[PDB]
Order: sequence, then C-alpha cells, then structure tokens
Amino acid sequence: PASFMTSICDERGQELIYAGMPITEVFKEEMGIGGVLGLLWFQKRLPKYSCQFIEMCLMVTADHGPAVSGAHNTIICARAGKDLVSSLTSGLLTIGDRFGGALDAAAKMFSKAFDSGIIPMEFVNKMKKEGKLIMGIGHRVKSINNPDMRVQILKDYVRQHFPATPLLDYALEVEKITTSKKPNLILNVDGLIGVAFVDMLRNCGSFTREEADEYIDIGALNGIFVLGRSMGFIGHYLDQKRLKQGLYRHPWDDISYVLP
Amino acid sequence: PASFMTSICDERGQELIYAGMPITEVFKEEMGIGGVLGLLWFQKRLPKYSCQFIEMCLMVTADHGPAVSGAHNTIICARAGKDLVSSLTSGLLTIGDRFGGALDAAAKMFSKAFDSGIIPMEFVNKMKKEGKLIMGIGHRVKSINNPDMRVQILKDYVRQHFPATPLLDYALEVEKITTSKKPNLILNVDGLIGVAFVDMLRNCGSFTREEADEYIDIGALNGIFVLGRSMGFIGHYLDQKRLKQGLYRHPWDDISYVLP
Amino acid sequence: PASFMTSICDERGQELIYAGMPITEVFKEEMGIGGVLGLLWFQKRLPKYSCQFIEMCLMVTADHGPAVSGAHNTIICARAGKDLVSSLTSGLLTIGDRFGGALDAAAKMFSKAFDSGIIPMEFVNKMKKEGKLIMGIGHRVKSINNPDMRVQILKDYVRQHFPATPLLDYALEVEKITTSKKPNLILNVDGLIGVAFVDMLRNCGSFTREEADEYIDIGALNGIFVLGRSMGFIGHYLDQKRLKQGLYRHPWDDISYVLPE
Amino acid sequence: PASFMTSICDERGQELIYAGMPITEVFKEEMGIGGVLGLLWFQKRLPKYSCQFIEMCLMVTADHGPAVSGAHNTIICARAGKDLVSSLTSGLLTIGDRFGGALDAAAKMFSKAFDSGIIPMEFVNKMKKEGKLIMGIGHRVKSINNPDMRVQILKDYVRQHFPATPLLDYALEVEKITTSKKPNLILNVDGLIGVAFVDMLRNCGSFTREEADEYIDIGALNGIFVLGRSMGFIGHYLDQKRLKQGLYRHPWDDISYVLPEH
Repeated sequence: PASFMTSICDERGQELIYAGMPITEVFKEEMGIGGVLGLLWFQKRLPKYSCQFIEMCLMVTADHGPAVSGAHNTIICARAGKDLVSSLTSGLLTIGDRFGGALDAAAKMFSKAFDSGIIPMEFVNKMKKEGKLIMGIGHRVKSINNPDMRVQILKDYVRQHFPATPLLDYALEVEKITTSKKPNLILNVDGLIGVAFVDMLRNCGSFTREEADEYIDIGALNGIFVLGRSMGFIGHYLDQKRLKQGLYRHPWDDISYVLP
Repeated sequence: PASFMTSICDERGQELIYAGMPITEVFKEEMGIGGVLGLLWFQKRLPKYSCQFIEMCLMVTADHGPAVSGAHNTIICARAGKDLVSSLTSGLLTIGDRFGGALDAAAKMFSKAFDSGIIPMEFVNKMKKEGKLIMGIGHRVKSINNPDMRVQILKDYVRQHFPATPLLDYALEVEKITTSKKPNLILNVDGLIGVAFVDMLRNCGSFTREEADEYIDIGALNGIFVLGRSMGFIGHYLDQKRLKQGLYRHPWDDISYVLP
Repeated sequence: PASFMTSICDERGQELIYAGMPITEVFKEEMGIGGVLGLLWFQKRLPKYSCQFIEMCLMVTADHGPAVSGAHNTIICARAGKDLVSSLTSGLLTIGDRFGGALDAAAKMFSKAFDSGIIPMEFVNKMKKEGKLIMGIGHRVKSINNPDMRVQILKDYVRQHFPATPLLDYALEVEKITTSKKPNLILNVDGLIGVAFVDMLRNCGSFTREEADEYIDIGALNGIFVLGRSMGFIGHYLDQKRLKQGLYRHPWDDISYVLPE
Repeated sequence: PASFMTSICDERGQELIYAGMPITEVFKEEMGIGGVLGLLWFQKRLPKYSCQFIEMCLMVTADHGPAVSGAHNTIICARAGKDLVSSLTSGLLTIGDRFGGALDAAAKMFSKAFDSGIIPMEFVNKMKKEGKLIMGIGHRVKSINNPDMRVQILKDYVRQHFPATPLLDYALEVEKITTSKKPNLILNVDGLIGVAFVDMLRNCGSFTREEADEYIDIGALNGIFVLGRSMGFIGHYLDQKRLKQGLYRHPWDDISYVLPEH
C-alpha cells in the first residue's frame, strides 16, 4: 500500500496534469493563475469570474509597505546578507494571527453570525456587550464617505459578476450600523476579501456547502494572503539587495531593558 | 536620519501605491498579477506581453507533483499537523540549489556565454573540455523526438510576442548541437524560462542592460520559481488536510544505518 | 517611550548579563547550559539538580533517528544542497503537534487531571468514557516487562534529586492502571519529561504555581524538545554532507495519485 | 537497495544508540551535552575537556540581547502572535552571513593564513593593503588592557586543557600587532571560538586533518552558533509572551520612501 496520497498534480505522464486538466488545456482554456489555483487548491474548473476574482485578491494583497511585521522581518533578513528563500520565509513566518490572519477570521466570524440567523443590528449589539471586536471592520483613517479603494474595486467586481453575494450583503448591513456611530468602522479589505471569498465558494456552483465550509476551515484564506503577500516580500528582498543596504541592529534607545 | 530605505510600495497616502502607480490605476490599466510583479520587483510598468509571459512562467512552475523535495517536505509537515505557513515554508526551504535553482543557473550560464561573444559550438566545446554540465539542458524522458509541452507553449508565446529573442535563439542553437550527440539534451523548461526571462528584461525596452543584469544577479529567477511553486505547495498542504492523512515515518527498510 | 521591552539579557554594559547574572558569575557558579537556560527562559537561578535535569532532557531528546518527520525533512533539505540553517529549519517546522508535541500535551493533560482533584482511576475512566487518548501513555514495543531506558534514566534521576514529584507520582499511578489492562500502555519518554518538568517548576522553590502554570502554557516544553532535537537535526545535516548524498526524489510506486477524472 | 544512509543514531534496537554508544552508557560515562554533540555531529567520543569546551561555546553564544537581527525578528514574530517554532525559525533564518557567520569566517580566514605559512605581521599588512577586514577581530568597547571576559574565560580554558593551540597562538600574535595601533582590535569571542574550535578538531586526537578540515568546511561552527543562539531566541519568544507585548509595526519616520515618481 502507498504511504502517500495526492489529488492535485500528476507529472508521470506524457504531459503535466493539474487536477485532471493537461497543461496544454489549461492554456487553451485561458484559465490563468486564478484557474491554476482553482485546480491545484480546490480541484475545480472555476468559472472565469471566480478565477479573475482570485487574481484580484492576490493583486490587492501583494504588498502593504515595509513597516508591517513580515515585510520588516524579510528586509532585516536581506540586510543580514541572506538568500531570497530564507529572507522571504523569515517574513512569511510572521503570518497567521495578528498579522495576515484577519481575512480568515472575518470569513469565519461573519459566516457564523449569518448562519446563526442573528440580524446585523443584534450581531453588533452582542459584540459590543461581549467587548469583542468585529473582525474585518475598522480602519485607522478611512471612513464610510472616504472609502478604501481596494475594498471598492473588489466590491464592484464581486457584486457585478457573482450569482449572489449574501454574506457580503450581510457584512455591508453591519458596516451601515457600525459607520453610523463611528465613521472609521468600515468594512476593511480583510473583511471584504473574507466575506466575498465565502460568497464565491458557496455560490459559484463548483462546491457543495460542505466543501465550501471545509476549505474555509482548513485555511484557504490564509493561503490567499500568504501567496499574495509573497509577491511583496520577494519585492522587498530584491529592493534591499539593489539598495545595498547593510546589516541592521535595532537602537538601544527604543528598547526598555527590565532585567531582574 | 531614517534607518530603512524602500522603493516598491507606499501605503502612507490616501491610496495604496505600487512603484508610483496608484492601485486604482493598476486595475484600470488591466496590469494583472504579472504587471503588479513588474511594479513590485522591478519598479517598471511592463508591456502587456511581458506581464502575460511572467504569468505563464508562474503557471508552468505552479506544481510538479508530490515527489520532488519541497512538495514532499510540505506534505510531511502538513501530515505532522502543522499550519499552512510552517508547512509551506518547510518545503520552500528546499529550494535554490539542486531543486528549483536551474532557472537562475541557466539564465546566468547562457548570458555569460552569449555576452562573452563565443558562438554556440564554441560554448559546447568549452563546457565539454572543462567537464561542466550545461544548465537548462537535459531531460530524463523528453528529447528532440518527443518534446516537452511546457517548453513548446512558452517558446511559441515568446517568439510570437517578443520584439527580439537573441538569448533564446542562442540557446536553441546550443540545443541543435547538444541534441545531435545525445537526443535527450533538449532545452528544458528551466532553461527556456531562464533564457526567455533574460530576453524579456533585455529587450522589452523597460531596462538598460545594467539593470537587466542586476536583476538576474540578485535572484529574480529564484523569485519566479519560489512564487510559482508556492501555489503548488499550498495546494499540497490543503490536499493533505482534506485527505486526513496521518503522521508520516519513513520505513526502516529504505534506510542503511552505518554507525561506528 | 520605548517600542520594545526585554527581560532576559543585557549586552549594553562592558560585561554580558544573563537575567541579572554577569557572564563571569555564570561560570564561577558552574551553572552550565541548564543554568543558562534557567536564566534566559525563566529569569531564575535554578538549583543545581534542576539545571542538570534540564541538561538530561536535552540529551535524551537530542535525536531519534533519520525516519521521524523533522529529521527526514532536514535530510531531504541537506540532500537538495541547502545550507545548515535552511536544512535545520525545514525539519524544525514539522515540530509541535503530531511530532514533538506530546511533551507539552502530556504536561497539560496530567496537570489538568491532577489540579481538578480527580484520582488516577477516575481520570482513566473519564478518558475511556470520552473516547480520548491519554497523552504520554503508550509505546509500540516497550512494556511493563520491557522498559524504555530513557524513561528509566530520567525517573532514576528525578526520584534521587527532586524534593517532591506529585505529578510524576500521579502519572505512575495512571501507568499502573493502564498497564494492568494492556502491557504496552507505559508512561513513555514524552509523558515522563512532561510530568517531571511540571514537577521541577512546581516544586524546585523558584516559581509560584502561577508562574509554573504560565511557563507550561506559553510553551516551555515545546522549547525543550526543539532545543534538544536541534542537536540531532544539525547532526543529520552534517552527516548527509559527509556522506555526499545526492538529490532525493520520492519513488512513484509509494504514491497513490487520486486526481479527479 | 536503501535510498537513505545514516551514521549518527540508531533507534531501531532495544535501547537508543548515539554513534555506537547506548544512551545508558552516554549517561554512565557522564558525557553531557558536549559529549552527545561529539557523538551526533562528529561520531567521536571526545575527550572530556573537548566536551566541556563545546558546552562553554554554547553558553557564551546563548544570547546577545534583543537588538541583533535574529533576536529582533523572533521578537516581532512572537509579538504577531505566532507559535514558538515559527518565531524561533524567523530569527534563525537571519543567521549565516553578516549575523552569526563570524565564527565560521574567522576559523577559515585564520586557518588559511596559518596554513599558507604567512607570518602574522605580513597577514595584517596584506589585509590592510587589500582593504579587507580580519574576521574575529574588533570590539566596540573592550581593548588589549581591558579584556572581554567571554574571551578570557574561553581562552584560559583552552590554553589550560588543550595539548596544543597553534591556531590560537597565531591569532594571539595577530592580536598583538592589530592592538599595537588600534587597542580595540582584540581577538573577539567569534575569533576565539573559531580558532579554538579548529585547534580542538586538529589536535584533540579524535580527528585526522582531513576530517577536521571537512567539518569546518561543511559548517560545524555555523552549527555551534545556531544551537547556542537558539537558547536565547527561545528565551526571547517566552519573554515577549509573558510581557504580553502586542503587534509591532515599524514607525514611518524611520523609513525613507524613494519610490519612482507618481
């Protein structure tokens, strides 16, 4: 009996196969990166609007500057003279909880609230009573009538092309309530990608509800952020090498030493 | 005085900027993933055929099955119950030398030969005399009589869209000479991506020769393989989680213990 | 205001300090690797038997061969021509759940049962009724009649030097109950290190119960396995380099390809 | 035919074996961590003074504060809410070149100079003429008449127990020359460990010269720094968790954004 099982790619034949589709057919059908992701991650031939949406998610998450945890760690690692893979990985390892984990957390929280049948106002008043933050809501500067253009771009695409967007509709009702009190409590990019990704899996027609719930549960949205942000982290590595930036050492004046 | 310097992304303003292009303009111009890569890695607005070529490279390198070093390690790590990032990274760390390093090695070797002015026959004779293998040449089963379809797809796109392909032309002449002696010494997918990527940087019009050479030197092609193959490794992680595969332990019958 | 806070090491003075102890005093007091770990991980000057016990844990977890997940991944990564750090890390990243996570899981499970006041027989019954495995119990070949020598070495040391071993005593009572039914349900090395490490934190006198519980909760035992097994993984890296082992590729005959139609 | 080969540890039998020594014998012989390292890394039963030296190396490299590249990255990773292994590894991945690479670089540079037969004065003038720094030399504050105490501890142990220290002797002659012009150009702890480790391998009696050279070449000294510093990095992870330190984001005022024009 075989010790390994695999479902995504077969390289043994005359031609490379991605989830049952020969590579020449992947190109003939113009599936793109989005469609290759649909085959390798989900073993589905996704509709073209789903492929393009996935590509849009990767584009909007590609980078968010050098100050965030992962980009900062990659930069330090490049400045210490390390190779591309080590530097990228040093940054990627910061991802999953407080940094880059909100896509997954927003998808789960909004799905749970929606599936439980609680209306948006009561979801908001419950989270306010329990003292818990709504994942995927809030921005430091952007506000209801000063939108995050990444959210706008995704939202226009999703609402036009998806057969339905019930979770996004629910999240937007939450946003109307939260922004009535504090204008900066908008549906942020992590919240938008999270809910729209659930809407894609649940309504594109390629998944049963059980499969959609499983892919969220095992971390498909963490995968999206990781693959997307890897573009920016490789870019930071290349940039630090070209800028001939030397070894970094954090300044002592920014560290409080509280030893016994 | 600032301790860090950065050139690729500015998130401080009203709108996210990738190398001077606001994110809304990235989408208006239909830049795609390849165009976002051009901005973040090279700080250039690349021509559309260059953007599509980059996307084709990522698609053909997305996965090559579960047996290769990195996929194997990712699978083991997923089967040990680890998270997506740890599992991906365990596989990525196998990349750069014997596994996934040939795109970079072929680009460098072919560029060095071409830039030195030596003709293809002279290059083959130089390597045969020095006992050194030509990187990007050779296949275990494909040959001049039985072509690799990923090579055919990439080669046809490049020859139909690029304004010039001198390094590819040079490598195809080397292939004619090597395959005349040993038919399995074809220009392989790593060799093709490597030389075609140099052709894109050198001839698309966005780079000086010094810039093109610098990007190859600091590891742009390692970046392409890593970003591309990350798609397949995330896919393997998700697959092992869905297949509910348990802890792996290598069989003792496949290990020779030669202790003192 | 400072953006970072740190408690373990001060390198700003002319002499390096580990948790309030100058490096010359660390050597003068013969604190060793175990005592340096006590300072850097716990900010305590631990008793000498605790320092030695920590060193014994690192020695028994140093390696368990090339077949386990992490050593295997390290070997593959070395055979792919990668550097020492990449190869080590590729293997370390397999640690924490099904591989190398049982020290932490056993410490937590036994501590929870002990702290709840349930007696060993009632803990075994509670787990059998809930269909949950007892972490740190069970071995493929070792038994009540064929002991695990790492367990024996650790247990012999602990009973000779620890002022009290209430959690190990509790775990050994659980072992008597499980081995009476099935001979192979022994207290294994992960179970032993896990409960003995809790006993050290709780009874050496350097920690309050709240501090001992916190160090277990934030992953001190994961740290022990990781630091210990890093010795073996670096050894595997060096070994593969000396053996001039070439690129590995898993055989197709050992893989079942179950792609869609 | 077997696809793998291994020399360091056999777990198949009744008792775990480290390079031919059963685990009960490892403890009965009081081998310690240094002796376990000698078995697993080198497949040798090293003399006790060599085992002790290895342990002293791990103790002196255990940590050097939170500001250095690797500790800083581990701290960031812990503050982002990640697990111990991810946080440790994020820091370890910074090691090998500009950070933590000087033990290996000093061992190789001093060995090459010594093996080539060039005298210490001529090695110093060559490096000045070529504009290359001597690896394992230099200290921000200690100097020839104000020694570094980690160097003093290790150097005394080495000279007191090793049967011969020709590379250390050569490095000390280099130090006398460098410090005659710039007092802080002392043999630092990376230089001391690097040359003393070569002296151990070459003179303890357990290795042939070919084996000693091979272990330096394949990265034994990188291994020492990595294993040693892992202790401090795990310590930083635990510390950040106890201090309940929140998500870090680097301040914009410390970053110069020089993007291409809009």
